[PDB]
Formats: sequence, structure tokens, C-alpha cells
Amino acid sequence: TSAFTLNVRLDNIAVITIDVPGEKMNTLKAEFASQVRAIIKQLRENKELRGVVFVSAKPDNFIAGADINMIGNCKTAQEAEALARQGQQLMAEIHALPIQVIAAIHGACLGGGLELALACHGRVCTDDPKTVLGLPEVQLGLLPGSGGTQRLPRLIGVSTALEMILTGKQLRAKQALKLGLVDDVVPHSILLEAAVELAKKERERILAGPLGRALLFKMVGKKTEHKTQGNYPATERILEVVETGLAQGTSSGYDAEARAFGELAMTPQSQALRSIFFASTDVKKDPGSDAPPAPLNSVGILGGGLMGGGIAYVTACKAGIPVRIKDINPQGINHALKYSWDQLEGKVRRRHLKASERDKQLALISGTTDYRGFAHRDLIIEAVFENLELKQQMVAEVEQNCAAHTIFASNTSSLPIGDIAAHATRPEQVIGLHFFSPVEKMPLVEIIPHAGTSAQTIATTVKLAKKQGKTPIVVRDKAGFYVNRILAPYINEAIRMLTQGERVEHIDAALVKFGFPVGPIQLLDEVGIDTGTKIIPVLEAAYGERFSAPANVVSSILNDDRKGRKNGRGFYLYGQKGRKSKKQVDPAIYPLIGTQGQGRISAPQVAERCVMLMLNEAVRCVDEQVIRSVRDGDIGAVFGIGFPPFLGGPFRYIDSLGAGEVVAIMQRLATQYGSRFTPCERLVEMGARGESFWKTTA
Repeated sequence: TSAFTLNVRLDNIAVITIDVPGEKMNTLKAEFASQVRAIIKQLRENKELRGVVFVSAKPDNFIAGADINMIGNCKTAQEAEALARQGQQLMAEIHALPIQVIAAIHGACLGGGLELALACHGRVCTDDPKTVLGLPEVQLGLLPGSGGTQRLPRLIGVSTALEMILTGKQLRAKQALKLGLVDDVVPHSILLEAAVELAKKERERILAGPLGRALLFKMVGKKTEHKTQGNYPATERILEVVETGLAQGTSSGYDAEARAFGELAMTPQSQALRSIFFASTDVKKDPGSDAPPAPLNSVGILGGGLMGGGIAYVTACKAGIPVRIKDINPQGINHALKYSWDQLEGKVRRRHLKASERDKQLALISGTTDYRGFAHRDLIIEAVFENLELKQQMVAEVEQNCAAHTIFASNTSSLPIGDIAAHATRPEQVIGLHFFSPVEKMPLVEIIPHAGTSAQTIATTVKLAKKQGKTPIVVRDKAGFYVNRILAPYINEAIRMLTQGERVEHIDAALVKFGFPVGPIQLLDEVGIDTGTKIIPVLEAAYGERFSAPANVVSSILNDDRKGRKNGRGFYLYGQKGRKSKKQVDPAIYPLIGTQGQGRISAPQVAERCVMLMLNEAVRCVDEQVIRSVRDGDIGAVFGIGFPPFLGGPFRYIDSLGAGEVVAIMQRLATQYGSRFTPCERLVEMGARGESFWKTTA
């Protein structure tokens, strides 16, 4: 029956220990409002104090901001705005304290927690890697909504404050001190002792109030519009709330911040963003199997190059597991080792610790061509050539050169795991672990158990996958798995429009405006036309002509040796040296492939044509039990192929669009463009009945 309690010391300086009684992390619950009022009145009552400090007893963190469930318990903009204005009002009483108030921050301090630090006159933080300051409410479709949109700009400057609010990026203590956000960064032992010590103590060219700051907002607004394409409502309201707050006065802006927090909470975009946040922590909590994980003290990598280097990089640096790389090409090992060096040579940029920690993490990386240290490797990730007979040999080599409890994790793209495990002595310890290049950048992995994969090695592989910073999904051993299977018809349809007279500048721009990061064929170029088209024959024989492509388009492109960006040129130029215009848009591609049409199609009709083909294939795998749940399919496509996050995923996009309406669109598309668009066998059933993919349908 308490959360905050304060105890004054011999020197009359109060210390409020923050510790939510039961929960693992300090969150700003609705129950804390009356408590902090009751104690902040006790500070004023005595009038015999010099300073006050704020500390978080939980060693994990400081304050993780307000809980996203409290916003969900509001059915109107007035209620969401109500607790928003109540949030600013309470922290105004903290800033109005005649006593000097300091926040001592050890651990993460994000969202509403960082705002409390802004209300305090001074701040002290630790130099720990787990302490981070940020305002990530924009990532939930919302906005700081408790004083963060005005208190922060007047402390760091609008130019670098707006970055923190529009992206939600968090800063580290050494970088936080430069901006002036924290007044001092001291070790965790000195924190409180120094915090109370400080608590006892009592450019201009762009600073032009009317035009210097006016240029920033015209320039930041144009950038933010281009990056988001206007599909994120909070992005409009952050500039609006912070602009009027600085221009027309703090109090009038505070009231605009509250109204923004209110109607942003009921936006359809924000509720979609908060759901994938809830689904992300659900996946991060789900172990895929109820069996106890096997030990993972040391791992190994089969295969070299940038492919193997990426797996080894995230395995040793991010997960802290020593890894050896086995490759029979001596040159292939150096590229796998050099790639991991250049990653940790990010110490050039002000970050990455130093040679102390650079060589500490690097000492866990090693390479050899001769199988001499593999006798005790608890798990070995295979990343060699995509060939079944070669992968079967790899299985036969790890079982003979390593322990009897090792796990074979194959990074395959189009081969069934049952065929890779067909000739294994212990087929219980072989699994699919599917990464996406570039390995460091992409955050999703597909963990594919075959018919005989043990429930222990299932739980063991995901524990490693989550240790590498990846959000894994467990998908069935069917051809194409999930993320590649729902992307092949998506790319084939964009290519089929090119053969129908469309221009690539129009198509790619049409889908990034729809919500995707990059267009389908720019994606095909970046990932490689070689790799992006090697799975269309596998999915053809496994599921029929539904995954078909135009007759001889891809056959004509790479027979001209146009592999994409990996070599000289592809769908885009990449030979544009001088760089006056960024977008390459190669014009030799149009004559290379037949194109009779002359652009009848519109701008949303293009993006809808292939997203419907993708939605069709998406609900197919949840009906075939390829993905274990509809939640695994949402984050599987949101983090997998950059499905528009403001829509919540492909399955939450159907619920908002209407199961009966989407079946009518594809039946309408099928009449016009062919029978590849016909609704999924299960979607027609959901179009008849009031079926939603998610709870709380209305």
C-alpha cells in the first residue's frame, strides 16, 4: 500500500525512493498521482529542508514511462486529454517547488519518466550502458503529453529537441551530457552521494525568434513529411504543438499538447501501433516450447563472407556467445572476420566503448578451416550454399566432428528442413534458423522446426535468437515458410505491371506512400535479383501457378547479367556518379522486357493490386497453420518485409478494412486481372460470417 516513500537525512535533504511495490519496472500508474501529491505536500508542510532527490530503487531502471494500458482504458478524446492535462499539472507542482529538486537516474528513463526529470531543476545519471533517456511516445502514435513538448525544447534547443520527440531516439549518458539534458554523469556508487551534493546547491543565427526558428520548422516539416509520407498523424501534431508552444507562449502550448494527446489516442493509426507494441512484448515473452533450453556456452558458424560474418557478429557482440567460423576457403574466413571487425571499429564514431571492449567482444570471434575446436559446440549455425545434398553433408559433418548434443541450425531459404534432416543420426537436434541480409540491420528471424525437431531444441534456438536481438517467429516446414511466401506474389505483381506499360518510378513511389519502406523492385534490387527470384520456381511447384511471374522477364534481365545492386546495375542505375539526382531509375530496363501498355493504372490501384495478392497469401498460411498464430503473422510481416506499422500488420489491416469488403475487392480484382486474385479459401468463409482476426472487433 505504497509506491513512493521519502526519508529525510540528518542534513535536511529529502530522498524519495521510487519503487512500484510488485511490478518489475517503475511505471507511471494512475495510482501514483494521489501518492505523489500526498508526499509533495509533506515537503512544503515542514519548510525545514534544503533540497530533495529522486532515486529508483529497482536496479534495472529508473522509470519506464507511463503504462500503455492506461491510455487503452479511455473511450473518448476528452478522457485521454484529461489524464494528459492531469500529468502536466502534477509536474508543474514539482517544478514550482521552492526547494531545489534533482532527479538521480540509474537505468532507463523514457517517456513520461524523462518528463519528470525535465520538471526537476537538475539531473544526475549514471554511465551504465542500461541508462537511456528518450521520449518514444511518437512510436506509439502518441506524443509526450505531460510537459515533454515544451519543457525539453527550452533545455536543449528546439533543433535537437524535435529529433528526440519526432523519432523517440534515446541517448546515452556521455551523449546526454553534451546536449545539456543531464547536468552530470557519475558512476552508480557516487550517484546518490553526488546527487544530493548537487541538490544542496541553490548558435544565434538559427535562434532568430521569427525566422531562424521558422526555417527549422519549414525544413523539419518537409523532411518528416517525406520520410513518413503523411501516414503518421502524430508527426503533424508534434510540430504544431511545439511550434505554437515556443512561439505563442508556454501555457497556450501546454493546452495544445493536451488536446493533441487526446485525439491522437483515438486515432486508428495509434491503436494499430500500440497493438504491435503489445504483440512485440508477447513474442519477446513467448519461448516457442515448454521444454527447458539447452546450454549455449559456445556456438559455431558454417560458411564465410558477409553472410557468415553477420551471424557471427550478432552472436558474439550482441548475445555475448563465443563463436568460431568454419570455412574451407581461407579467403572466405577473412571476409567473415573482417566484416565483424569493421562493425566493432564503430569506435571511430563517438561510441562503441574502446579497445578495452572492442577487443573484449572480438576475442569471442575466431575462424579456422580445419574443425579443430568444434568438439564441444552446443549449437552450430549453417550458412553455406543453398544446396540440399551439400546441407545433408554438413549435417553429417557436424555430428561426426562435434558433440552428440549439438544442434544444427540451417539458414536455408527454399529447402525443406525434413530433407536436410533426412539422413541425420540425431534428427531431433536439427532446426531451421532463417536470417535476412543484411544480418545486422534486419531484426526478424524465422525458426522452422521439421517433423522431428525436439521441443527442447525448439526452445533452445529461440533463446539464442532472442539473445541476438532478433524477434523470432516459429513457422511450419512448408515451402517458402511465411515472410518469403507472402512476398513473392507481392513482387511478381509489381513486375507484371512493368510488362503492362507501367513506369518503375510510379510503382515504387506508390507503395512507399501506401506505407512500405521501399518499393517492390527497389527492394528486389537492394536484396539482389539473383536471390529475390530463386524462390519463384520453388513456390510454383509447391502451390501451383498462383506464384507465377511474367513469361520471360526475369529470364531476360539476369541473362543480361543484371543482378541488381550487388553487381554493376539492375532495375536502377547505380552508375550515377556526381549524384545530382539520387534515384537512379535505369531506363534500359524498359526496352529489355516487353511493355505494350501505356499507363492506364492509377496510383493507389497499383499499391492495392499487389498488397491484396500479399494479403491473400498471408491469410493462407494462418489457415494452413504455417504461422502458429495471427499475432506471429502480424509482427512477422511488420518486422519482416516492412508492412506499414500504422496499419498494425496484414491481419489487423483486414479487420479495419472489413473481412467482407476485402473479399469483394479480390473478387472484383479477379474478374479484371485474372484468377490469381480470387479470395483465399478461408477468406470467403470469413467474408460471410462476422469473423474478425482479433478480439474487440467493434
